[PDB]
Amino acid sequence: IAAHKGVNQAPVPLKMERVGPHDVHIEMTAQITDIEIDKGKIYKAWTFNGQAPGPLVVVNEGDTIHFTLKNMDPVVPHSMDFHAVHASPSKDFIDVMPNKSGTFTYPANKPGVFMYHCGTKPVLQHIANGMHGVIIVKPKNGYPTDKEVDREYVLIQNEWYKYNDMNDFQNGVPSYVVFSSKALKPGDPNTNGDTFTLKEKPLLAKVGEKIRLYINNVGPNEVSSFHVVGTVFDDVYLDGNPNNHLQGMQTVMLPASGGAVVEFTVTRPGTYPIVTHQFNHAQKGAVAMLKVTET
Amino acid sequence: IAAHKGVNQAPVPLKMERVGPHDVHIEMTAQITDIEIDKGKIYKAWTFNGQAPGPLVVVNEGDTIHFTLKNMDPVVPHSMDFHAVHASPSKDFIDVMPNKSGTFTYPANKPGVFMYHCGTKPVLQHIANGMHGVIIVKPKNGYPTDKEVDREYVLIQNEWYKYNDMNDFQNGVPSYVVFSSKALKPGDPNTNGDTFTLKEKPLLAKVGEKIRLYINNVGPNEVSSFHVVGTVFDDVYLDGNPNNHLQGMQTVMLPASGGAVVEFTVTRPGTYPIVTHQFNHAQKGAVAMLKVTET
Amino acid sequence: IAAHKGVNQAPVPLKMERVGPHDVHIEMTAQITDIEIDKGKIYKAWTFNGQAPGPLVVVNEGDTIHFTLKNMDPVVPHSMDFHAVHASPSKDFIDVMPNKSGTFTYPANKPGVFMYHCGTKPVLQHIANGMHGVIIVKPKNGYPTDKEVDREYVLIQNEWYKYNDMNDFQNGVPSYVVFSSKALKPGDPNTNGDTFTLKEKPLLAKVGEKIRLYINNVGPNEVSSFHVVGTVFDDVYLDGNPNNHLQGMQTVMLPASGGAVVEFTVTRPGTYPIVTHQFNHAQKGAVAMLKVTET
Ligand SMILES: [Cu+2]
Ligand SMILES: [Cu+2]
Ligand SMILES: [Cu+2]
Ligand SMILES: [Cu+2]
Ligand SMILES: [Cu+2]
Ligand SMILES: [Cu+2]
Ligand SMILES: [Cu+2]
Ligand SMILES: [Cu+2]
Ligand SMILES: [Cu+2]
Ligand SMILES: [Cu+2]
Ligand SMILES: [Cu+2]
Ligand SMILES: [Cu+2]
Ligand SMILES: [Cu+2]
Ligand SMILES: [Cu+2]
Ligand SMILES: [Cu+2]
Ligand SMILES: [Cu+2]
Ligand SMILES: [Cu+2]
Ligand SMILES: [Cu+2]
Ligand SMILES: [Cu+2]
Ligand SMILES: [Cu+2]
Ligand SMILES: [Cu+2]
Repeated sequence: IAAHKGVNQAPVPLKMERVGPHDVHIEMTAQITDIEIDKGKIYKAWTFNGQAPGPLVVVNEGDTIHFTLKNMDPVVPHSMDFHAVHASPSKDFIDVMPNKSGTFTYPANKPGVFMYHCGTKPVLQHIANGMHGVIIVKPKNGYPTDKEVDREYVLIQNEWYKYNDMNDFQNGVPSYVVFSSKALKPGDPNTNGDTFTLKEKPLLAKVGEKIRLYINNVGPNEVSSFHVVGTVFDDVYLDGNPNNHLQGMQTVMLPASGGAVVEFTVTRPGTYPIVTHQFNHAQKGAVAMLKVTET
Repeated sequence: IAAHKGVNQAPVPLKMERVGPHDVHIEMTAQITDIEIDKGKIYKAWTFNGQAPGPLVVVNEGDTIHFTLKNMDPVVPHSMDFHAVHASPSKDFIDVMPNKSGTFTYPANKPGVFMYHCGTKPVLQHIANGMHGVIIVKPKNGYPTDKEVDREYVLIQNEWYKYNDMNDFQNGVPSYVVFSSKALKPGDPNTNGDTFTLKEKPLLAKVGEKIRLYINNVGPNEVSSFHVVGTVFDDVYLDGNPNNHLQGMQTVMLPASGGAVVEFTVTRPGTYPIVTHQFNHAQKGAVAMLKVTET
Repeated sequence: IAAHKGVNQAPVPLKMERVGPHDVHIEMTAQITDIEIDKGKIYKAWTFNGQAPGPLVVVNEGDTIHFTLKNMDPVVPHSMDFHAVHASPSKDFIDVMPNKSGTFTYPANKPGVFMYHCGTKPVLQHIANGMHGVIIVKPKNGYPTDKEVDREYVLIQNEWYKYNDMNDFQNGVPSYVVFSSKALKPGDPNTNGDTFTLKEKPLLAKVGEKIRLYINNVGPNEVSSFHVVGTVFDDVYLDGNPNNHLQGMQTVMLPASGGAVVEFTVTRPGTYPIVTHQFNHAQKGAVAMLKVTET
């Protein structure tokens, strides 16, 4: 796209604020930003806020979201679809034109780990170019295992294809498949979907801890066979809904857009890989590391 | 196939009749019928009754099916495999020769949303050419959420490949991936697997209704990441068995041949897309629409 | 690999012995062995013990495994990752050099049907070349349906690609997808992953029996839509954990590395195919047979 030649819009922080006991404002941008998805490989991503996947959103069950999208793309319209919400797609997930803003309001009444993404036709194009992310909705009554958890992180799986190539997007294998982590608390890492950052700077934990991961596979196209090497998942909640409780899974099948809360114990010091067990995808990037130490 | 050149057998209605409290007769044809799977693209499908997917069958839990297949194909043998039934495959799902009939009898003792398909070697060939469908077996004690449901529809996902090309069938990506709807009650739509009909003539519903969909992904080859835009599934029963109950799923993973009953609320007027969230497949056709109005 | 030219190491039996109430020794080899994966097609597989998938391991919940790997490969290092165990991957699943042994110790505290495989970088390469298998961990309190089961078998699904071709492994479709069976009791078959053996020598059962299958899809890359023709699964335990109980599934979705215990009734004499319902994979080999007789 001629109007994207040379464009590299600096990342803008997510803006969020509570405005009532059950109402939150969120303000994001749609923007065009160069991301290093593999060593030496820059993708001029279509993004929310200059991150791909986008910034993490966390709300409470029962919160109504008042969402603003500021479209900084000079020529392409963009939109937002939160899977967490009940909305009219043809009124509430509609396009915001270049250089304009739009505000939409809708309730998040279901707990879980939900995908969000741009909803602009062709959706495949907007997702594959980078406009995806996760919104967590915290359950009003928690999870039955909350008292057991020592540490938590968010991981997101996505694919990258040949740049803005709709033939490849529809008909080709992924060039890269990657994990990213999004911060839940100060000091947590916050990364983009790339083949290396979570290998080089592993997530951290202590020996004997029970770890919770909030996970979502945003696709666009692949399913995920989520596995942590050297452990077994003690508890799994499908889509992060507390009622969808499985125990003792070695690997969690995630559809495209599929989420879960998973919990596991790291019993020994060492480095623990985190993979999709579809090993072709792992080989093309989708391995993160968790470094477990005595401190 | 030389004997299929020029053949376009008119669709024949499904014949069904109850013959006892726990016995039903079903009579289908195997026939060769031109179907428009994409605008301008005719596929000379191998079908049951000149529909692809085939006609919907609905029986009650505990019904014995007395099934007749009349084979109208001039040269290819065909057969029937109902996933709902307990049968001897090598006695009961056997071939009926061109211009002959065969009758087979077997019980449907398990509730759910089951695939049926031709079982003639090579099965991939017969399925991919169009000989697939769904049989619903209604649970004797219903579903715990039955009283909540306002409206219901059936949707089926399938793929189409290069015409009768076994190399493509085994080794290629789908050319199209599509939804169809099959009628449960008078006035419901009844369509074939195509890229456009359920976009142009959406399914209908009223604001505030809880909708049930009976869904099956017949493949032949792909898995499905079933999602309704603008809502969350309140209840999901895997394979339509009432015991396999999940809550608050954003997306349901269906294997090839996999079924579910899913229920969700449409809270606002508008058009709600229904997709497989494997967006490559969506882009190649698998988007249906549900139009929700104040009346 | 020049040092593998002409090498065909005879299969070595698995060595296992109990050494305490909650401790077992297991001794395996890594070795290079010619396997006939399709009629006329030899693959010079990287194996455990000259079988691909590897020998079946069965332990009890709560057993600590003292595992020895003797590496008979003249030039490639190998390792072992059991999904059943809690271990430090970077201390316990490490490489054993050619012509050396290594001993590692770790607990199996979770019941189920777990994948094991070589963990040597690039893992995709080691898995795809044949270094995969299953370890069953028997639950201390059994399965609620144990008293109903008449007969049991183990089946494993895997893929084969172009020989030792990492481009194909990462980016290509499988050449073959196959089932194998591993012996649980004397007299059971014990086979390798090939396109024909379980068609030509079906598994055996008697009319009216409830059959249990312990199943795992080791990949490396594909998911599995596991189905037995002519029946419905009465009970399914995901990953073989007794808590993950589904009922009346026609087809079980398995991730790559995914396992299950499944149970079904064969009501009539005949031959019952067992497939992945991803029919492209079935066509490329993944059909086994169960022959059900009056005796
Ligand atoms: Cu309040
Ligand atoms: Cu507001
Ligand atoms: Cu966009
Ligand atoms: Cu979506
Ligand atoms: Cu792919
Ligand atoms: Cu702890
Ligand atoms: Cu664990
Ligand atoms: Cu009766
Ligand atoms: Cu009759
Ligand atoms: Cu047929
Ligand atoms: Cu079938
Ligand atoms: Cu495909
Ligand atoms: Cu209502
Ligand atoms: Cu909803
Ligand atoms: Cu003891
Ligand atoms: Cu020992
Ligand atoms: Cu190895
Ligand atoms: Cu593994
Ligand atoms: Cu493939
Ligand atoms: Cu019995
Ligand atoms: Cu059955």
